[PDB]
Amino acid sequence: MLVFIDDGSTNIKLQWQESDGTIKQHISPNSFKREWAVSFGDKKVFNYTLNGEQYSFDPISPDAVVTTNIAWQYSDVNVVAVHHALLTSGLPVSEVDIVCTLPLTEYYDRNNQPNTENIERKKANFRKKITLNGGDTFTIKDVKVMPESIPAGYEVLQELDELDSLLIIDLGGTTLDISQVMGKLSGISKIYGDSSLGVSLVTSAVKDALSLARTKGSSYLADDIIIHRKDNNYLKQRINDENKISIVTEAMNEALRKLEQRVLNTLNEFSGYTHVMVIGGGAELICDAVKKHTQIRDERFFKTNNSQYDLVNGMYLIGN
Amino acid sequence: MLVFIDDGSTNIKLQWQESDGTIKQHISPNSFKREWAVSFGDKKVFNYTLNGEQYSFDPISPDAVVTTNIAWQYSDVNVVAVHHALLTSGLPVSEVDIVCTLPLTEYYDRNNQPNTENIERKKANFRKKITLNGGDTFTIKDVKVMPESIPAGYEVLQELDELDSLLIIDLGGTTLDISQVMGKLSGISKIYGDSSLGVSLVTSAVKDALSLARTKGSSYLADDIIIHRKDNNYLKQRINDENKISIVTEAMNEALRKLEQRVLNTLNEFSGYTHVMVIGGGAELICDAVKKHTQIRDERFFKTNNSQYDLVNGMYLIGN
Amino acid sequence: MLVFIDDGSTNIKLQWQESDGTIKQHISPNSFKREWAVSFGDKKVFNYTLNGEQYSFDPISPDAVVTTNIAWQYSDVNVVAVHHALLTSGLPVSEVDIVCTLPLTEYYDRNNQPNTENIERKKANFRKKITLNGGDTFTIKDVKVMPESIPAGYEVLQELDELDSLLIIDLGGTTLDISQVMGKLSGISKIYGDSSLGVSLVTSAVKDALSLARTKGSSYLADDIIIHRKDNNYLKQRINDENKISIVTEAMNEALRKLEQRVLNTLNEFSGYTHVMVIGGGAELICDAVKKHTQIRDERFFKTNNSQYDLVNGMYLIGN
Ligand SMILES: Nc1ncnc2c1ncn2[C@@H]1O[C@H](COP(=O)(O)OP(=O)(O)NP(=O)(O)O)[C@@H](O)[C@H]1O
Ligand SMILES: Nc1ncnc2c1ncn2[C@@H]1O[C@H](COP(=O)(O)OP(=O)(O)NP(=O)(O)O)[C@@H](O)[C@H]1O
Ligand SMILES: Nc1ncnc2c1ncn2[C@@H]1O[C@H](COP(=O)(O)OP(=O)(O)NP(=O)(O)O)[C@@H](O)[C@H]1O
Ligand SMILES: [Mg+2]
Ligand SMILES: [Mg+2]
Ligand SMILES: [Mg+2]
Repeated sequence: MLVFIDDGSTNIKLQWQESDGTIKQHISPNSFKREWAVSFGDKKVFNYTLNGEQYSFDPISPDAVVTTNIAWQYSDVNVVAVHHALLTSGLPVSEVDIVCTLPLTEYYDRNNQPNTENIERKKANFRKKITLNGGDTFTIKDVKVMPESIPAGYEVLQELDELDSLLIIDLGGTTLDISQVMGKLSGISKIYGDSSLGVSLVTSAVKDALSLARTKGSSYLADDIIIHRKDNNYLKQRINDENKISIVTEAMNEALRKLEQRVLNTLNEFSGYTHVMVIGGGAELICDAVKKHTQIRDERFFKTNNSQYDLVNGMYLIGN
Repeated sequence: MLVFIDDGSTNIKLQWQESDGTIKQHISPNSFKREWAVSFGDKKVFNYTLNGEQYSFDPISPDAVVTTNIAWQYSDVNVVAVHHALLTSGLPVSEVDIVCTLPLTEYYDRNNQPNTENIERKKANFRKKITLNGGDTFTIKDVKVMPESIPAGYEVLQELDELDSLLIIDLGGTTLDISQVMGKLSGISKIYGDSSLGVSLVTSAVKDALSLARTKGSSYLADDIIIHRKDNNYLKQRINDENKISIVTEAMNEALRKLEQRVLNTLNEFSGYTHVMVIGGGAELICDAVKKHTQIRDERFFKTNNSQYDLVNGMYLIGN
Repeated sequence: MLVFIDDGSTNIKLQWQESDGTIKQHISPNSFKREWAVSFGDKKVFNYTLNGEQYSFDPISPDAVVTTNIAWQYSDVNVVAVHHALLTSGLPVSEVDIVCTLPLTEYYDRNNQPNTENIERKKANFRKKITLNGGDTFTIKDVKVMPESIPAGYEVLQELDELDSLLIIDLGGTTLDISQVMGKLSGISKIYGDSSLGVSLVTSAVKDALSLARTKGSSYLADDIIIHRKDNNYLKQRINDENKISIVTEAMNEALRKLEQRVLNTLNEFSGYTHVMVIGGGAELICDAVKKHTQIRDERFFKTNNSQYDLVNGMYLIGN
């Protein structure tokens, strides 16, 4: 079994092919607290131990570990998150080989050549031993690494002359990863990583607002509100203090404007790209402003209906 | 192995003969940035170090080194460019002897005798030591120099009486090299070099227009647009701002007219030539206006289908 | 009040005259993070808001905004930086008229005539409204623009015949600005701007080394190490990992050699200058190599003891 694991700070995305050749996808939010959870009734809890420390998957706790940083790539929580994603995917527990991911600036030196040091640090992290309480964990056999952003442009780069270049803008929870890549993947003009520019800018602001509105929860719940920002009834069902909905929506709106302006300023630093692609969960939030800011003709702008999965799908199309 | 290397500012042209006596040609655009490039996927990158400075072949970057000047003949970038051309030719890495080129006014004193000082400066440049990242470079053994322009007239000069004289007009990226040479190469009436009159006049203008049209790229991409100027669909695929194609084409057209007028005025300064030849990548742009301006009878006008290679082919026919 | 503001990417330099006619100078490093700072004890913090975004002056944070680019000339951060310089100058908050600066290639078209479009874009940037937290900002009334490099040669150009020409080499954090100007400022032979050739080449390399040496800081701290490169005790007090001082000094030394070679190659493109001047913070790093490379006689080489202020002083001597 070979499983493609785009292991992002916010969500693990999995893609893999079944025995009968059908392709499956699974997403798994990285919300874990440093304590075992308690099972009541029909609730199956996932309690893990790694290096003498206990964790549980907990989607609602305000004490869920905040994972919005570079260190997380090689962290213990990462290993828990990836095992948990495997254990909730529907695949039978087993040995597996995996292809995981690194941020551009971790995967590449300033010359756009692999940073074998960091690439190996990544592979070694998945050697850490982990226990699931009252159950068996998958065993992680062979580990290979790919860069983030770039693999998502695979299909599009195929029908692109080697003179054209595609700007792939990957906005995740922690990091803005930008790459400019020549047609047929014949070259890489430029990479760029900003690990202080993520949707967490918004997540963090929404989380604080929710707490003020007496809806104290995890980063995940805050993201859940960002995802449903356009649904006033959803907002009204989730947010406890009915009198403070505008505090959440406006806090969200201001951080979104900040997100936008910061992202657009970053684009000003690229030039000569003929095509523009926007991928990641953040794509939904910035795609209009990007298309507009780049004056790229409609046909040269690329945005899928499942932006969060663009990367892991590309990893699959390439490496499976 | 003896390789003929017309090492121009814009493109290295190579010609050499295989073991089984077949003649090969290779061209290699001189687009390099002072930074290593990043390999993603199946992209083989060429990262070099010369005198503690790093370079990569980069065809698209707007920061590619602009090489349109005389200094480049003896520069470090030249050495990188020549090694890169060798490494992309398909010849197995090795020792080689090479015959390279100098512009007329560098190769010759005012008396049309070799400028041994400059000729030696040229040979010594190729002694500079260079490293390819994760690979071996060719070793450059014996270096001999020839002048530009003149060698291209070799075949034609053969069937020409010693009384006739051939005007060889070499228009490159940086330099207009003109020579008037007597039949059987029995003499040189006159040389002329203008290093401020090149196709870069047009390249530069196209590059600026492309940037305004949000297609920020290298001089090479700009040349690529000049090469495909007659192909409206190519223009439409490459130029991002569909609303500003005329800005590129008109900027190109005006600089072309300037190129023409400047070249024609230069011709007025030669006299008594019985035959006219036009060589170089620039030949395509000026040949009609030349033929017309010189009132030379059709049979005495010389223009090949591969004008960019006329010189290196002549170097080969002469010295191989 | 009329204040001269050479607003560079790295440092704002201010010069202005007091009521009693005495001339004052102030420098202000452009180190700002996109977050308000926290005041503890006797620390006065400067927290600003511009267009719904928050900033603070922060000299040490590794997350200080990196401002080494052309866009910064018309950016929001620029406006914050200039207001902050005013607020730390010692001038009482007020209305002021200011004379600011543009890089040569922004201030001038290819013909060496004002680029009124860019010049107006510059003036309009300072119309952006900004708030200081718990305090009043200066109001910026009338704005006029001058080019960089040139104004610094004012005094020297005065005692220079109109036949002599002065090469003014302005090396800043982002840009190498070179101008060749005829005596009595009677003409401008040539301008040149390279916004990829700045001391940031070195700053960036020192910053990375400092991080490896567990002294993670801002670009400003890195510059602070470059300024004190000759002081081994300063280096030892600032750099935390005592075992890795050579990594910083050697990384600095290699980038300096790169800086030098790149600057010298640029000079090869000017000719006919009778006098050479070197200004800017970068002057300290390149002046020896310049003087040597240009073979200019000692008396015709110009270098002040306060190279960083040459330009703003010249703006003052001219326009006050
Ligand atoms: N449909 C949606 N609409 C709006 N926002 C969304 C949507 N789906 C996900 N997001 C946001 O996008 C973020 C997750 O993006 P994702 O691309 O999965 O990050 P990641 O890859 O896990 N993190 P990183 O390590 O930075 O790449 C969350 O913070 C969500 O708030
Ligand atoms: N088929 C073509 N049609 C029109 N222009 C062309 C064509 N091929 C090349 N060119 C132009 O010709 C230039 C390259 O000419 P080339 O003769 O290879 O220069 P070079 O020898 O490298 N430079 P120099 O050092 O001045 O001799 C480029 O700037 C192209 O824009
Ligand atoms: N005494 C010194 N010795 C060596 N380097 C210095 C010294 N003072 C300043 N510098 C360097 O010079 C740079 C600042 O130069 P400065 O001329 O103030 O740039 P700027 O005008 O703000 N930027 P630009 O927009 O490119 O003109 C810093 O990066 C410092 O590292
Ligand atoms: Mg991601
Ligand atoms: Mg040539
Ligand atoms: Mg400056």
